[PDB]
Amino acid sequence: VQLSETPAACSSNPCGPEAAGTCKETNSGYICRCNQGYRISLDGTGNVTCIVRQESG
Repeated sequence: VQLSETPAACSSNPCGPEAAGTCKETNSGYICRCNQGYRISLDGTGNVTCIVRQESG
């Protein structure tokens, strides 16, 4: 959620763009909900990010 200056957690674009996946601040910090055609991936450092599944599935 975009607070004002830094959205916090979503401030680094965890799931990338909105079209890729939406981020929600949770107990653990944040989670990523990828849209139809995208998937969850840990990008090397274990960060929860959203990547393309292929195109639209």
